[PDB]
Amino acid sequence: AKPRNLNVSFQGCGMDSLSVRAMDTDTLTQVKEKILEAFCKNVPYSQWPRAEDVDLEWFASSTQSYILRDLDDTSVVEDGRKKLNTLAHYKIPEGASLAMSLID
Amino acid sequence: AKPRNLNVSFQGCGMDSLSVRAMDTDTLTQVKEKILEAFCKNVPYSQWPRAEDVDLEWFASSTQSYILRDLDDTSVVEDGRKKLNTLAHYKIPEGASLAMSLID
Ligand SMILES: [As]
Ligand SMILES: [As]
Ligand SMILES: [As]
Ligand SMILES: [As]
Repeated sequence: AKPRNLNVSFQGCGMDSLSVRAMDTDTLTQVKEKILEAFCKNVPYSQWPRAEDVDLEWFASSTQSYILRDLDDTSVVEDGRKKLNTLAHYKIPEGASLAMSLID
Repeated sequence: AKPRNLNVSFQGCGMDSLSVRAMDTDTLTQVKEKILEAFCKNVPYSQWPRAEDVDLEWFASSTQSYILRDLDDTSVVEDGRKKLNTLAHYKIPEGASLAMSLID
C-alpha cells in the first residue's frame, strides 16, 4: 500500500490536467474529495461539486474505462456486507490517467 | 441599442476566455445565463452554476471594476419601483473584458 500520483483531467471545459496524490487505502469518495480540493482550491467551498455530483473514470485501455466508485458490483462482500472500494481495489497504477466528469 | 460581444473569463480555474454575444437590452441575469450557456455547454444543466451563484465584473479601468447586477444602487427608480439594470445601463462597450466569479 503506497501513495498514487494520478493525472486527472476534469472533463467539460478546457482546464489543464492536474497531478493529484491519493493513497491506495483512500476510498474513492476520499479520492474524489482530494481531486475536487485540487481543482477547486480557488473557488468558495459552497460552490464546489460534491463527490456525488461527479464520476471518476480510469482509462485502463484504449477501449476500456472503468468508473471508480465506493460501492459497485466489483466490491468485496464480507460477512453479508459490501466493503468500500479503495484506490488499491481497482489496482490503479502510478501515473494513471483519470477523468472526472459532472453527472446528472 | 445593439448586440455586444463580450470577452468573458471565468475566474477560479485556468479556462480560456470566451467571446459571448449579449444584447444591450438583456438584463444582467440574462447576460449571466448567456455566459453560463457558453461556458457550461458540455456539462449537464443540473450541475451549472446559477445566475445567483456568480458575480460578473467589468474591468472599466486598471483600478476600477464594477460588479454588474440586475438591481443595485445605480438602478433607475421609476414611479416608486427600481427598474432592472441592463447591459446598456452600465454602458458596456463592444469587446469589453468581463470576469465571471463563483461566490459564497
Ligand atoms: As468543468
Ligand atoms: As472548481
Ligand atoms: As471555475
Ligand atoms: As461549467
